[PDB]
Amino acid sequence: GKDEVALLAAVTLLGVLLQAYFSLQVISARRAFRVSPPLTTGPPEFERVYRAQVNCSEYFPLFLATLWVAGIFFHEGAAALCGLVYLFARLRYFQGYARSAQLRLAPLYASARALWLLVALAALGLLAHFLPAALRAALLGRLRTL
Amino acid sequence: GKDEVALLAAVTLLGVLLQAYFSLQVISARRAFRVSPPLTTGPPEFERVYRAQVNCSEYFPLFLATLWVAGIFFHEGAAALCGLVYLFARLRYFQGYARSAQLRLAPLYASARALWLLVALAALGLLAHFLPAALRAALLGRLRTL
Amino acid sequence: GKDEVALLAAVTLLGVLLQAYFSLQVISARRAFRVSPPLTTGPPEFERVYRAQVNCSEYFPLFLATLWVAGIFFHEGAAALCGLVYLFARLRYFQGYARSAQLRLAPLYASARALWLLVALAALGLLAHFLPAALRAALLGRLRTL
Ligand SMILES: CCCCCCCCCCCCO[C@@H]1O[C@H](CO)[C@@H](O[C@H]2O[C@H](CO)[C@@H](O)[C@H](O)[C@H]2O)[C@H](O)[C@H]1O
Ligand SMILES: CCCCCCCCCCCCO[C@@H]1O[C@H](CO)[C@@H](O[C@H]2O[C@H](CO)[C@@H](O)[C@H](O)[C@H]2O)[C@H](O)[C@H]1O
Ligand SMILES: CCCCCCCCCCCCO[C@@H]1O[C@H](CO)[C@@H](O[C@H]2O[C@H](CO)[C@@H](O)[C@H](O)[C@H]2O)[C@H](O)[C@H]1O
Ligand SMILES: O=C1CCCC2(CCN(c3cnc4ccccc4n3)CC2)N1Cc1ccccc1
Ligand SMILES: O=C1CCCC2(CCN(c3cnc4ccccc4n3)CC2)N1Cc1ccccc1
Ligand SMILES: O=C1CCCC2(CCN(c3cnc4ccccc4n3)CC2)N1Cc1ccccc1
Ligand SMILES: N[C@@H](CCC(=O)N[C@@H](CS)C(=O)NCC(=O)O)C(=O)O
Ligand SMILES: N[C@@H](CCC(=O)N[C@@H](CS)C(=O)NCC(=O)O)C(=O)O
Ligand SMILES: N[C@@H](CCC(=O)N[C@@H](CS)C(=O)NCC(=O)O)C(=O)O
Ligand SMILES: CCCCCC/C=C\CCCCCCCC(=O)O
Ligand SMILES: CCCCCC/C=C\CCCCCCCC(=O)O
Ligand SMILES: CCCCCC/C=C\CCCCCCCC(=O)O
Repeated sequence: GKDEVALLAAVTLLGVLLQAYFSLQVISARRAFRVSPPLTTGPPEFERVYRAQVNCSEYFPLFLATLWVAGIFFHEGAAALCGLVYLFARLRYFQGYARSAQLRLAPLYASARALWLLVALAALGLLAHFLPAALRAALLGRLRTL
Repeated sequence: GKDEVALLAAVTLLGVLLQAYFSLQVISARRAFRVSPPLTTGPPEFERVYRAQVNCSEYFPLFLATLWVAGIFFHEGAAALCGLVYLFARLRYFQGYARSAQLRLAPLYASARALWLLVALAALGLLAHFLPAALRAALLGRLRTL
Repeated sequence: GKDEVALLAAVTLLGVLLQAYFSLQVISARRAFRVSPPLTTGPPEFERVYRAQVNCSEYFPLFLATLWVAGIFFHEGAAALCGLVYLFARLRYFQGYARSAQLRLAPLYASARALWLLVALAALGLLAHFLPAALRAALLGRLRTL
């Protein structure tokens, strides 16, 4: 039973490791521009790397929630593949943003498409687990029991 | 077995969609006040919408964790209903905060009550799954085995 | 079956309560230095408590994801104990940071060690659930079927 969700757990763990990488880059930028904590404002190069990390952290629970709903209710393999596509787009988004605000846009749109696809698979999976039972009950004249 | 958690998954998915709506409002505010990334400070109207979104994102994993613990250990329906009450209070909090800092207070207190209730249901459910076994073992003189 | 994950759910709930405590300290600091919302910049004492809370929130979903992957795939007790060690190190990190930026360092390194250990247990558990099957299939000449 655990192996039915092992792929989702592996993709989740890869997402956690990618967040540690983003945190490591913010530590390297803090030394490079002497922006010591608790300071978050500084040169534009520091601000971009810092904002890229904040964006990736805020979206991490959204990726996690939809990966698990899609993987359990739609299909495990399809959701894990979309999750991988999302993580790789977020790595490119972070790398682009570090160079410039404009270069973050193409990988940001790619990550938005991957997250919207996970949302769509989760919705399709939830409908596949609810609509057939409702349809069966309506045809049998037992919808109120449901 | 999956349908025993389908309601929690649907409420989780609705929470993800509400976060996309909050992100869409911050994008609209960025254009309205020319506060281009990586900038997060700007006019007070921009700052309120931006802070409302940050608050909703930071609390999203807390809502998610308690919704799932309460839904699995207490009762699925009761937790999903509290989760819906929490999400609707957070939408009103965001809308109020966009108009003024004071107008965010009543829906913020409403969202705090809904989150505290989910916490209480999760605690009640965890106690319901641990205390009876401990009581049974104490009455049988087998508490050390437990 | 639920009681096989009840310890992880209890540790998760304790982490949620600790986040409410961190939020309560930021509210007390807002009154102490008249830094009214939506303002996040202010005196250094306010900024440290505020940054300590933001750091704890951003890392909360990372703690949650690894606690659950390690607890399900490695061993429940070992993961719940590491999770407790992580939460206690984060409380000390918050208390140290409130006094000074330097005093946050020792408990921050302690919390990083606890989180890296949860990551290692999750990886060990995922390998324990995948490598034996791959090894069995390679020895039987059926790896392609897998
Ligand atoms: C209350 C709501 C009312 C009911 C609303 C119903 C709306 C129905 C939406 C249209 C159906 C979607 O159409 C369906 O999409 C999925 C995913 O893209 C496809 O699925 C295929 O591609 C996806 C892409 O990732 C793979 O993960 C999946 O394993 C594969 O089988 C189906 O082959 C297609 O039939
Ligand atoms: C180590 C700890 C020591 C032991 C501590 C024990 C403390 C016990 C707390 C008091 C018991 C709570 O009392 C109990 O509350 C719940 C929820 O409000 C009620 O439950 C009712 O209302 C809730 C409200 O959402 C619904 O979700 C639920 O389906 C319904 O049955 C029970 O009808 C009531 O009996
Ligand atoms: C594709 C990857 C290729 C394969 C890579 C394989 C790498 C193997 C890593 C070395 C093995 C780790 O070694 C193993 O560590 C764990 C945890 O520290 C120990 O486990 C022990 O201590 C941990 C510490 O928390 C307890 O939670 C656990 O219950 C206890 O049994 C094992 O007694 C030890 O044998
Ligand atoms: O991943 C990203 C990153 C960039 C921002 C965003 C794309 C543009 N945004 C839009 C666009 N059209 C919308 C239509 C209806 C409702 C809201 C809408 N939001 C805001 C969210 N997403 C998609 C997303 C985010 C969170 C959860 C689910 C999906
Ligand atoms: O939802 C909200 C939004 C507004 C802030 C807050 C309400 C006031 N806060 C308080 C009040 N009394 C307390 C008593 C003991 C310990 C801490 C306390 N914290 C801080 C948390 N919550 C409740 C919450 C938050 C996170 C997890 C669980 C619940
Ligand atoms: O908990 C903390 C808090 C302090 C920052 C940090 C420790 C230093 N950081 C490092 C150090 N060496 C690295 C080697 C390879 C890849 C990245 C690396 N990151 C950045 C993450 N962690 C560990 C962590 C964070 C998120 C997920 C998992 C683990
Ligand atoms: N740099 C990473 C790692 C987090 C971290 O180690 N933060 C510590 C050390 S810089 C801290 O308390 N920082 C306070 C702050 O970020 O203001 C991140 O931003 O997520
Ligand atoms: N506006 C939403 C969506 C996130 C988003 O699209 N952010 C992009 C485009 S504005 C970004 O990298 N922003 C950098 C920043 O927020 O400083 C939010 O704040 O969560
Ligand atoms: N102080 C806690 C609790 C969150 C909270 O209650 N925030 C409200 C009341 S101060 C809010 O909308 N704040 C806006 C802001 O933080 O700028 C935290 O920072 O997480
Ligand atoms: C191909 C999709 C068509 C769905 C067919 C549904 C059939 C009848 C809908 C009537 C609902 C009102 C009857 C209520 C009585 C009851 O079902 O308990
Ligand atoms: C109605 C609640 C009352 C609970 C009754 C508990 C009974 C006895 C508690 C004594 C505990 C010490 C005995 C240890 C020996 C053992 O149980 O293994
Ligand atoms: C102790 C670890 C040693 C592992 C032994 C693995 C044995 C043989 C590896 C050869 C793989 C190529 C054969 C492909 C044919 C097939 O398995 O379907």
